[PDB]
Amino acid sequence: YGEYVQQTLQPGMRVRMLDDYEEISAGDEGEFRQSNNGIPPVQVFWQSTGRTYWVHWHMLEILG
Repeated sequence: YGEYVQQTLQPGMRVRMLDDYEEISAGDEGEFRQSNNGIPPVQVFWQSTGRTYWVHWHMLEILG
């Protein structure tokens, strides 16, 4: 699933957290700010923590 999102994640679209993260909730949402091609943690601005954090593609979902 991480492959699928890595391909279709547009610079400025709406993302979703499908698993509980270090400062982010499962069910929390964000925006794609920028990613790394070879490095899987994409930085996305999460509304619950109010900041851009490192999350993995397989736990990154899009419902936007």
